[PDB]
Amino acid sequence: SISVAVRVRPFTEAESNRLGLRKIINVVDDRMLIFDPPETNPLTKMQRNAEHRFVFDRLFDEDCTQDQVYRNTTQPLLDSVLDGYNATVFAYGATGCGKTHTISGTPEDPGVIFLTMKELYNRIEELKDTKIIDISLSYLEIYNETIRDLLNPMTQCKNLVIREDANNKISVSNLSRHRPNSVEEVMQLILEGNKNRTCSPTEANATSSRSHAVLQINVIQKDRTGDITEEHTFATLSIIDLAGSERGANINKSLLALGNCINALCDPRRRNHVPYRDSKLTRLLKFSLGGNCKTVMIVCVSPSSQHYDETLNTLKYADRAKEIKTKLIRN
Ligand SMILES: Nc1ncnc2c1ncn2[C@@H]1O[C@H](COP(=O)(O)OP(=O)(O)O)[C@@H](O)[C@H]1O
Ligand SMILES: [Mg+2]
Repeated sequence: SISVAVRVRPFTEAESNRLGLRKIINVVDDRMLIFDPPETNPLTKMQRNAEHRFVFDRLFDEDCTQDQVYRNTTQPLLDSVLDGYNATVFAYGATGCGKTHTISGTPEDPGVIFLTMKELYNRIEELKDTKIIDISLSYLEIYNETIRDLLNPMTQCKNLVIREDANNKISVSNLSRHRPNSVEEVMQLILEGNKNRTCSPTEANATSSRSHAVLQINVIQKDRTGDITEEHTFATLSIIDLAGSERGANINKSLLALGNCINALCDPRRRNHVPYRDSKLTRLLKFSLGGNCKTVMIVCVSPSSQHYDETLNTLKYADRAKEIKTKLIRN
């Protein structure tokens, strides 16, 4: 049960000033776009006579708002999370296409993490009469199959081990957890943590395109009007700003393994043989992908014709997150 959305980042000012470029995607409606689309002036098309069609669960064009992306991706998940089920939201795509803008955003235009925390704080506050709710978050990096605490950068990578604990809960040893008293501090914590991500080998103040950033929100709740019990619910909402998708084995082991696991989940014959074990990222999300965990991937693409190749790749990647139409072969 994997949901795929596409978000086309807007042009920059120079990009729009060179329109030599041309818009390589036409967002027809809320569910279908056209890649490499035909030429929109009837006369000009007639002169040219002298494309790929894509349907996804939800489309966001250059001018969509952060609130529009949030309400149509992760807000519908919150109920699951408060009912005790895990939920997961990815930002996939090539570097420069708006992954970090969508997940983290800016203090002026906050992204999915921020708005998720805002709505969750409100929800906690409304159901305070009947529920005891503990809300906490952590924010880690997977780079070159090494785990770093983006909110406690002084803990040694070897001390951050993925543990499958009791029940069916994946955890990370010695990973710090934080209870921001407010939304302002949620954003502060996002920004500091992003500042802690691995630098690009090239220039500076440049997060490496190979950095996975995994935010995790742990929601635990318990009945307040019953008697003293051990019944609780405990769910994890994972919001991931993935490494860049553009073209040692451990550099992009996690990205490739996420791809392979999505393949397996979309194929009914191998959906029970998902290779979560093949990387840090997929191991961390062993109980945070399959049908059980509501999973939505936000594919982020560039409208610029300059990015034809990568964008097409990305779209085709999104296109193969669709369930395979198998046949019930007999004998
Ligand atoms: N929807 C958007 N609206 C305005 N600016 C955007 C949008 N998406 C991306 N940007 C800008 O484009 C640049 C690249 O975005 P970023 O999120 O860093 O891409 P990625 O994280 O995929 O490398 C950033 O400076 C960001 O501010
Ligand atoms: Mg980024």
